Amino acid sequence: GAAKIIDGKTIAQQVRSEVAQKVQARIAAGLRAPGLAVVLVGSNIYVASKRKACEEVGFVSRSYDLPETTSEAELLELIDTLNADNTIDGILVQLPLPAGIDNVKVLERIHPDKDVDGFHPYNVGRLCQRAPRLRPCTPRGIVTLLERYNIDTFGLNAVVIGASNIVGRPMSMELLLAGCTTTVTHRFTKNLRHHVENADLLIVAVGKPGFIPGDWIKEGAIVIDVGINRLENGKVVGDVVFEDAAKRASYITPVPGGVGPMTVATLIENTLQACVEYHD
Amino acid sequence: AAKIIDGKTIAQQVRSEVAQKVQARIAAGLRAPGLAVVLVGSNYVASKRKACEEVGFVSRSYDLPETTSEAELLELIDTLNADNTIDGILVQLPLPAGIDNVKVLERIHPDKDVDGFHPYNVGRLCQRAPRLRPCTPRGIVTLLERYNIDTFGLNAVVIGASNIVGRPMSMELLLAGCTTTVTHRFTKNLRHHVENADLLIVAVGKPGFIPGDWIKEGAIVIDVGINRLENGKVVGDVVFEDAAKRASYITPVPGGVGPMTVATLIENTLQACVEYHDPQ
Ligand SMILES: CO[C@H](CC(=O)O)[C@@H](C)C(=O)[C@H](C)/C=C(\C)[C@H]1OC(=O)[C@H](O)[C@H](O)/C=C/[C@H](C)CCC[C@@H]1C
Ligand SMILES: CO[C@H](CC(=O)O)[C@@H](C)C(=O)[C@H](C)/C=C(\C)[C@H]1OC(=O)[C@H](O)[C@H](O)/C=C/[C@H](C)CCC[C@@H]1C
Repeated sequence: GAAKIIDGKTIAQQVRSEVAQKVQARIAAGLRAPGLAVVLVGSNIYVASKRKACEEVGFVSRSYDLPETTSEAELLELIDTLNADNTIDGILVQLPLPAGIDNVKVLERIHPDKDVDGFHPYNVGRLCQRAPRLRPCTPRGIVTLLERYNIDTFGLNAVVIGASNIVGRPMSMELLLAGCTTTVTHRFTKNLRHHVENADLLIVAVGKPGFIPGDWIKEGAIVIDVGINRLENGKVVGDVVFEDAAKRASYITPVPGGVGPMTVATLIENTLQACVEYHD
Repeated sequence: AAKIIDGKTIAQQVRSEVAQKVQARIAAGLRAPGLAVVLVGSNYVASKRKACEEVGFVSRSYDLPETTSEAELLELIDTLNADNTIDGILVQLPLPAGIDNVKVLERIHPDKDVDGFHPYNVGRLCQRAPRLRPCTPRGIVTLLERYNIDTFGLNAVVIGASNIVGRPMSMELLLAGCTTTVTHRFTKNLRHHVENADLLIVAVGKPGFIPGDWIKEGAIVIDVGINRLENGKVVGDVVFEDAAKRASYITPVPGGVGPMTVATLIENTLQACVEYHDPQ
């Protein structure tokens, strides 16, 4: 078999172009460009690479560089200022933060209307309750892929491998919203293979190179590989053995060039959504 | 033959434990927990209030005319949010047609949302960091705990994906280490899922929806249905006699999950008081 590619790099480019078109239309109408604020505390690519994508679509981005000595109170005051700044549509806080600072308290201080990452508990809870606002970036990008390839999700037996807050858990609530039967597996799952073998739609998010063998994949399955595993040679591979899974799957995301670009594109979509729906 | 999960008895023990904790607060000179219930118009309230009096809580009922505007209602929630003697706020639905349900319910501070359905609280549970939790799913977890049922590694299947039960139930189960499948109206071949379920939670509101002979031998069956029949009886979503020939444990109806829903509301109100409002 020869599974079709889910070309996330191309889809992400189409999404960014659509956003750029809407931004250019706002400017022509006399409206401001969407604005993104990134908060960096102390010091420790992805942020750089993201700003390039924001430049492409016509966003304005601003980056705060705070010293390591910054207190939790100062940081919370900054989020208050950005929350109140009408030119800011999205706030991103890069982790890790200095020790002694409560990560949760800082991230939850972001107003959910500017949480373009989609991981404020209010936004997660809204998605769970079938009334989404700003959505978790990576699971929403995956649903966008299925839509752009015209994959009917209703009644698909979907299996999510990994139950992380960043992917697995919100992924199951997106998939339920899309009408899939959803199974979430994790380290306590016994007979992982049995679940995988019955999956019409497999979302793999364990962060282990080549963890899922092609042998396990249902014939005709749709395979979404969220893994981005840095090998020592500097290159990146997914959680799925591409060459073996492509013998059985109907569609498969490569790595690189699959979910990664869609995570960035969804962050960009969320920022335009925050701008157009919540602040203008 | 299946053993009974006697939720009526468990609920009474949970209530007795709350009541004795309140006794100890009084002996130490601390205030009793307080619950406010807001009703707008006319249309289970008496039974929940009943249960609050049994455990020595303060209770407060606001009975407002159908002429109440949205602005007045929001002002009341603000007042209750700021009242240090109130640990829980319940707003009864439905509200008059002219009033925005969502804005009113989301105005409740999450640490007084003892029903557990503010999106912030649902989102916190989704993120493995629960605060006040939805009452029916949390009551079901308590049932499994009190019967010493080890949940880690169990293949759990939820029948129904309602906001009030099925969806939050999957996040409670994931937190309890279950491999969790959520099925719903678009699920293909329910029998295949039910036959593999070590733990089956049925919450569709349809008497007899799951035939008893689908139940896996030795499964734990949790019946959340409360269906009033033509002959005056109250029945669950599972035919008890048929399921009881195969299950190791089964909740009856009535007397199973229903009492635990009320007891968990009580437990949540004590929790809000002890942990979030008047800690020691
Ligand atoms: C374009 O995708 C590249 C691959 C590929 O091409 O397939 C890809 C390599 C890339 O450079 C981009 C910019 C980056 C991302 C997708 C990273 O996610 C984040 O940055 C998220 O916004 C978030 O900030 C971070 C989450 C994790 C805790 C750690 C980072 C996860 C992930 C790699
Ligand atoms: C003691 O349980 C009785 C059964 C039995 O004994 O087995 C049981 C009959 C009983 O009287 C109690 C007071 C009531 C509940 C459990 C009701 O749920 C709610 O009120 C929850 O607070 C919440 O408000 C739910 C609302 C639903 C949309 C409709 C109500 C569903 C449900 C019956």
